[PDB]
Amino acid sequence: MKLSGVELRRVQMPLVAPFRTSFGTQSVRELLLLRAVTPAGEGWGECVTMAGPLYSSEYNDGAEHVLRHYLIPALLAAEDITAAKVTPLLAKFKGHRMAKGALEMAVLDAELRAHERSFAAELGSVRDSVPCGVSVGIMDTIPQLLDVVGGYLDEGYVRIKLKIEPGWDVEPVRAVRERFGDDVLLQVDANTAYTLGDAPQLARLDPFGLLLIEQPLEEEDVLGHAELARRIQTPICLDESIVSARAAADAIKLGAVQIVNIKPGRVGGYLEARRVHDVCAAHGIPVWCGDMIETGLGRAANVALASLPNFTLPGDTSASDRYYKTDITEPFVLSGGHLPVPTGPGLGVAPIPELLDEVTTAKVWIGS
Amino acid sequence: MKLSGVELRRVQMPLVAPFRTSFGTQSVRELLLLRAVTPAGEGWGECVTMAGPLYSSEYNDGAEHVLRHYLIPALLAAEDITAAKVTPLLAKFKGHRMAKGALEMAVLDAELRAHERSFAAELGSVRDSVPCGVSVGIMDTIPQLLDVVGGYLDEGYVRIKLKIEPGWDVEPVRAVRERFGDDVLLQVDANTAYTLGDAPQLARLDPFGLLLIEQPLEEEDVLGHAELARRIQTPICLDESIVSARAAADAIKLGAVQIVNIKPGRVGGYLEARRVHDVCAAHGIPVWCGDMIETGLGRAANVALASLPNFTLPGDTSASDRYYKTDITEPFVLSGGHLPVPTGPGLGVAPIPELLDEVTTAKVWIG
Ligand SMILES: CSCC[C@H](NC(C)=O)C(=O)O
Ligand SMILES: CSCC[C@H](NC(C)=O)C(=O)O
Ligand SMILES: [Mg+2]
Ligand SMILES: [Mg+2]
Repeated sequence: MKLSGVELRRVQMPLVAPFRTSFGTQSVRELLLLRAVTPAGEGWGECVTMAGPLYSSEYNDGAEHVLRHYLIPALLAAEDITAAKVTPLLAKFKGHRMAKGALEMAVLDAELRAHERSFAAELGSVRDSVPCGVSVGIMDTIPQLLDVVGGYLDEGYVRIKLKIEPGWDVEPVRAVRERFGDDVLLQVDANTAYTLGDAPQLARLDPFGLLLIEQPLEEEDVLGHAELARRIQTPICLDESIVSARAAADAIKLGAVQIVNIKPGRVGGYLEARRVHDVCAAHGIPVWCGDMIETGLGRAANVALASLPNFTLPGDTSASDRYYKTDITEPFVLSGGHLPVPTGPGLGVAPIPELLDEVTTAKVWIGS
Repeated sequence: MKLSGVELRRVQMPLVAPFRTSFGTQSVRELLLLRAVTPAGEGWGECVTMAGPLYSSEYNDGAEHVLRHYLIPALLAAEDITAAKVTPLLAKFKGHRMAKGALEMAVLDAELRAHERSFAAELGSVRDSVPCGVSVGIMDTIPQLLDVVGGYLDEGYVRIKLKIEPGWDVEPVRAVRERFGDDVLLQVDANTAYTLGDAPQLARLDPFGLLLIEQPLEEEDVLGHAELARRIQTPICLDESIVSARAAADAIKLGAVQIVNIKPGRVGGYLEARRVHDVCAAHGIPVWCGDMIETGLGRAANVALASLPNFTLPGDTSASDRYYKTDITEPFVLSGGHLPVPTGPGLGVAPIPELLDEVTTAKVWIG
C-alpha cells in the first residue's frame, strides 16, 4: 500500500490490582496506540513502553516523539510499504525498538486484514490454544503472596512467576514451595536487580527446583550471565538483554542463556520476534512469550506468536482480567489454563470504539 | 552542594564547512547547554547529542525531555549532592548516557569551582598540552579530499582521520597515500556502515598501514568485530559499542578491539570516561579522545581528559576554528600540533555572554 497516515492515541487504563516489580509500582497503565491508515484499510499497533524509562530507556513521551517526527514521516515518504520494508526504511534511526515495533505492528495488521490472513497464519502458528502462566508482583508480606498465588492457581494458571529483588527472593519461593509443593511450575524474575556479587544469594535458590531465573543482571551484562550460569543450578533466562535475533545468537554462543523470553516490542516487532524464535529453535534454546501488560490488541498478537512451535514453556500471556476490569477489545478468558489463538483477519480483534473513547486521553493525526 | 536549579538552553552554531559522515551531512550544530546553579556558584555542561537519532538513539529533543522531566527533578529532590553521587541518584533511569553526562559535567564543574580545582587535576592529568588530529569527512571527489587533507597537514594537525563508507573506502585512502606518503599517521572511521559480509572489501585496506579502523560494524555487534579482526590486518577500534567501562572490559575479553575511542558524553560522563581509560590501561589497550564537534566547553573538558597517561594516540579534539567561525568561549588554537590543557579552576573556561546570547535559540529555567 502507500500509507496514508497514522493516528496516534494516548490511553490510560485502570489496573485491577497494583503491580510491583524490582523497578517500581504501577496501578494505572499509560500506553500509546496507533491506527495506521492505508488505501487498503486500517491496522492497529500497541506500543509497549511505560510512562518513564525504568524497564528500558524508551518511554511513552519519547516513543510518541520519535514516532511523530522521524519514524512515521519516513514511512510516509516511502514509495512502497510492506511490513517487511518497515525495518530497512527505518534502519537509519538508531534504537527506538519499541516505537519501531508499534508502527510495524500497525502496518502488519493493516496489511494482513487486507489479505484476510491471521497474525497466527502469518507467523506460522501450529496450534489453536496456548498454556498461560501469570506473573505475580512483589507483595508487602508472605501471606498476601500466598493468598494471591492461591487465587491464580485456583483460576487454572499453569505456571507461577514471582517478581524478586534483593531482600525478597529466597523467603518468597520457600514460602510458595512449602504451601503449594513441588509439582507447581515456578520461576522467578529479577528485572536486572542483582549483580554477580549476589551469586551466593541466588545459589540459595538451587534447592527449590525453579524452571528458570529471568534476567538476574543488567541488560548490557551478557558475559556476567555466562559467569553466573557457571555458579548456579537454576537455568538462566534473558529478557531485557535480547533486543534482536543477533543478540540472541550472541548470548547463546557465549553460554549466557538457556531459555529466552520473547517480547515483540522489545525486539522491534512481531517480524523480528519470529526471527528470535527461529534463531533459538536452531540452537535448541526453548522460548516463551513475555507480556507488557498489553491491552487486547497486543495480547492478541502475543497469543498468536506464542502458538509457534518452539514456545515450549508457558508464557506470561494471562487473561485480560488479570490486569484490566474492562479490556478495549473482546477480552481473553482462560479455559483449562489455555488462551485460544485468534481467528479473523489481522490481529483477530479490534477496539470497541466506545470503550476506546472512554480511555483516550489524547488523539493526534500524523499525515503529509 | 545543594543544587538550586539548572538553566537549560538550546544553541545553534554554523559550521565553517559541511561535515559528512556515513550517516549524513551537517552544516549547523544544534546542541544543548546546561547551567547548574548552586548557592556557591555555577557550572556548565554540554550534551553531545545531535538533532536526530542518526549516530545513536539519543537526540536533542529526547535529551531535553529526559533532562527536564526526570534527570533534573531527581537531582533537585536530593539532600546534599556531588558529582560522584549523580550516578547513583540517576541509576533508576535506563540509558540516556549523553543526557546524564551533560548534567554530570555541569555538576562537576560546580563542585570543582568551589574547590578551585580544575578538570585536569580531578581527572588525573600528567601532561600540559596534548597532540591533536583532524577528522575529515566524505567528499564528492578524490581531488576535493587531497586538497582538504593537504590543508590540514599544513595547519600542523599531527594525524589524519578519514570518514569512510561502502563506495568511499579503498580509493580515498589509496589517493591519500600517493599524495602524502607512508609517513603521515592515517586512520579510517566507518561509523557502523559495513557488515561482516564486507570483510573482503575492508581487507583491501591491508596494504596501506592504517593505524586503526574505527567501528566498521554495528554498535551492538561486538562478536562481529572479534570475528572481523581475524579477517583483516588493520587494528580495530570501537567507538559506538563502548558505552561504559564494563562494555570495554567485555569487548577486550572477547578480543573485539585493540584500541578504544573515548567520548565522555557517549559513555555517560567524564567520571565514567576516566574509568574507561583505567580499564583500558589495565589491559594494555591504548585509548585516544574522540570529538562530537563540541563547543569550547566540551573541548576544554576533552583536552583535560585527553591528557591522562594512557591517551597515547592523538585525539580528534581539533582547534575551535576547525568547526566554527566563532566559538562561545576563548577559542582553542593549534600550537605545534598541540592544544593546551586549561588551567583555571573547574572546566577552566566559561561562555562569554555576548556570544552565547547571539547563538541561543531558547532557554528554560528548572527550579
Ligand atoms: C511492570 S513491567 C511488565 C514486564 C513483564 N512483567 C510482567 C510480570 O509480565 C516482564 O518484565 O516480565
Ligand atoms: C558529528 S558525527 C560524530 C562525531 C565523531 N566524528 C568526528 C570525526 O569527530 C565520531 O564519528 O567519531
Ligand atoms: Mg521479565
Ligand atoms: Mg566514530
